[PDB]
Amino acid sequence: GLMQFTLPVRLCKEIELFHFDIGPFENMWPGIFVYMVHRSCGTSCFELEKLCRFIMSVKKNYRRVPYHNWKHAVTVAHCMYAILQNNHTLFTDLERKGLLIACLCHDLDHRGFSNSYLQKFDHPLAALYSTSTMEQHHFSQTVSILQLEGHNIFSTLSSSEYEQVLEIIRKAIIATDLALYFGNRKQLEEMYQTGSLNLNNQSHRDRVIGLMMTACDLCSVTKLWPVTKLTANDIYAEFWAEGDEMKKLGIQPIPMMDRDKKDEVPQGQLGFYNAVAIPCYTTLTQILPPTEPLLKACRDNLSQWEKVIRGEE
Ligand SMILES: O=c1ccn(-c2cccc(OC(F)(F)F)c2)nc1-c1ccnn1-c1cc(F)ccc1F
Ligand SMILES: [Mg+2]
Ligand SMILES: [Zn+2]
Repeated sequence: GLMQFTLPVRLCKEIELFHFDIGPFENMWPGIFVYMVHRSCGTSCFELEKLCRFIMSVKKNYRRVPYHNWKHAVTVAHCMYAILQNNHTLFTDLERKGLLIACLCHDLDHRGFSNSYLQKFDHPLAALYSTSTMEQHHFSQTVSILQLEGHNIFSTLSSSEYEQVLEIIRKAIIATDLALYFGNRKQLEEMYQTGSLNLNNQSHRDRVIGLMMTACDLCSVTKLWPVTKLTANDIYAEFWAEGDEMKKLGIQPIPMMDRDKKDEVPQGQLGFYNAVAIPCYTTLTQILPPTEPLLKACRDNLSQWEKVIRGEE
């Protein structure tokens, strides 16, 4: 109980900021996560020994792919940590408990391939889960780990609170399916503008949590420009590998995934910022005003990509 985890001064301060980068030292990530759970949730929410053992199994079950890896998981957990910490009073106890876990577990056992490729390859997971294929698998892996011996970090919850946290985690993980993002944000926008948005409507909270999960998931676009620009290299390494596997299946990939159309990346990013990221952090800032720094960082990077196209970098 009286073991408060502590980061060096620079991290201790910078970890509070939305644009924090967890750094290249892999063996510090688990401790960064535990620091966040304790500050966000309490040193009581989890038995340290089970938490440590859960984290390390979750790590083992992420793969050495270029983007969808252990570092992405911990990055997406930190963004949620910054949103929870900047909206102290808006979230219940279970929610704070489930969401950080859900963020750490949301891409479990990702092989670096889109749902589309799994469907076209005719992967067994595509027969097991017809929609949100990888996202149903990720949740499945989370439950499986929770059910290992000494791995049940939710042991002290009652049967009610236990089903409530697993359902929070399931909706949060399912919501990271970008195909579901667009519909969800539109309804949130319409609700917020007609003033029907009501954070006591459980159905409405579900949507707000989904949008937060998209915002956390996409948070490489909210970093300082060098991080955002270097993360893009890892993102496109996976897109181009999937483009290669599409061509092996005798299908021309969309240009995003075609490494022969590398030239088009900077314009492809503009579209994604205009169609996806900016609308995402705008609707989020409207519903949760203290998240405005993610909108501002995202606009700044949109501006940086506009400077790439114009030959100014
Ligand atoms: O930079 C990017 C360019 C394109 N897409 C993308 C992914 C999926 C469908 C898509 O098309 C559509 F616009 F219609 F959705 C575009 N995503 C990113 C991106 C930025 C940050 N995270 N990710 C990301 C999210 C992901 F979910 C997966 C991989 C990523 F790199
Ligand atoms: Mg995913
Ligand atoms: Zn992800």
